[PDB]
Amino acid sequence: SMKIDVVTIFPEYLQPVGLVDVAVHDLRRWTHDVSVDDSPYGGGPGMVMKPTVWGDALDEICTSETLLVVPTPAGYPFTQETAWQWSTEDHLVIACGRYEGIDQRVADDAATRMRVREVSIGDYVLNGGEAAALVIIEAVLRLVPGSLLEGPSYTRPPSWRGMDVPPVLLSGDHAKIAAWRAEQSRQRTIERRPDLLGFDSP
Amino acid sequence: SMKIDVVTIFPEYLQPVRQSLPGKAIDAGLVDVAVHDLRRWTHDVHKSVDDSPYGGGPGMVMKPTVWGDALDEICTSETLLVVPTPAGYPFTQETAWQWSTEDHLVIACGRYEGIDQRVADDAATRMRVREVSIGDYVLNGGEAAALVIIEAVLRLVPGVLSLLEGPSYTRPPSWRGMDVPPVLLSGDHAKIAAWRAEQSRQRTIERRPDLL
Ligand SMILES: CC(C)N1CCN(Cc2ccc(Cn3ccc4ccc(-c5n[nH]c(N)c5C#N)cc43)cc2)CC1
Ligand SMILES: CC(C)N1CCN(Cc2ccc(Cn3ccc4ccc(-c5n[nH]c(N)c5C#N)cc43)cc2)CC1
Repeated sequence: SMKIDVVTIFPEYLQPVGLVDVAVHDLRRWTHDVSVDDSPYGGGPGMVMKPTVWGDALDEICTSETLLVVPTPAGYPFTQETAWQWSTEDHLVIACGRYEGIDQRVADDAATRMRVREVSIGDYVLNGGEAAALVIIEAVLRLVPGSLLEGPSYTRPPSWRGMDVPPVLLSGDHAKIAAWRAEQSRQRTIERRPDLLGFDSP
Repeated sequence: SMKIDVVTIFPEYLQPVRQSLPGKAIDAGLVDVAVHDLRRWTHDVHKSVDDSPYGGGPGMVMKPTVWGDALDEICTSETLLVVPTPAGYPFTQETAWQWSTEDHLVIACGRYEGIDQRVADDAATRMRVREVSIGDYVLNGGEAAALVIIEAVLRLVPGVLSLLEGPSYTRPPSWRGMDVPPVLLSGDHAKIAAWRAEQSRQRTIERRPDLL
């Protein structure tokens, strides 16, 4: 059983969402002035989300048992191992940042009370944490109770536009099929992800 | 000026993209994102998009005939066809930069075990095709990957949307017993830059030693 709370200033973005429930919260619900961001101390372009409103939101939503997940391009990598680890958690809270990110003290303060994980879903830049939250939720939820790249897959018809399904796949020879699929997998891995086999990246 | 077509059996999943597009960019004709239900191209009354895998095994494979028709209609020779797949080449910021100058992206979202390989192979004989993965985790299908790709690419298109960055701070200067690092308030901007560089170095070593 898992509860996931997502906190964001763009709740509309999270709409692509019995053993698990997901709730989306508008961060602005915790403001009292009639501004969630300001210029960074030390200078630089763009804006930083103030810790104040985040603190109030997380105070209400989180407990000491919560795993606080904070997407950030500067995070530890989020991988399938991470997804397995998080799949048995009772409560994930995903704090989605915007602008140039969230004041570091939010994560620091939270860590005095609960476990906090700053993670990145990949080596590219997004405009905010929301798309990352969707990826994280999908990867985690498909593992909730109740190495090499996959090779190519085929289905009917056996000939299409003059392109044949590899004849071994029609042979019914399980061992030959297993061996061919292993070869395709190791072949694809060397070409596309040599790092997975401990080789230099292109 | 970019057109993105997305093909998926879950068009409602692509709602956030439409949500994040500024009216100014659309009205300026800088971007157009269209989402297409793959079932529009099915052949049968049951609107079938999947079938059992040759060679056996669990799961299902998306049908080449349906996908072939969809891509035939939507793609041209100038299209960059993007196919998310857990077996893809890595999608990185370099990829996003390259794709940000394209006239036409088509993103083919798979489900189940993926798409019959002949779809991409056939397409590759008359347009540029890119099978890519957005990270080392497993999703249910290509839609969440498409959301990530679209955002990373479009934010590099003017006015449409190394080391790790260290921590950032803003007001108030003191909060829950934690002061902003005094160096940031020092007015010594060479020192501030050096402090930020060291923070970046330390964070990269701790979180991403692979980048070093
Ligand atoms: C890699 C560094 C060297 N460069 C790049 C980052 N630059 C700063 C910068 C630029 C934009 C944003 C937008 N933003 C706001 C909140 C937020 C949360 C997650 C993500 C996010 N992006 N990519 C991922 N894999 C993410 C995850 N998970 C992005 C977010 C935040 C921060 C600085 C330079
Ligand atoms: C990774 C393999 C070694 N093992 C794992 C589990 N099985 C493979 C398997 C499992 C689920 C799916 C679901 N699926 C259908 C279409 C599709 C497109 C993209 C993605 C996707 N997942 N992760 C990414 N970074 C992606 C991207 N981009 C996933 C997709 C497709 C394939 C078998 C083996």
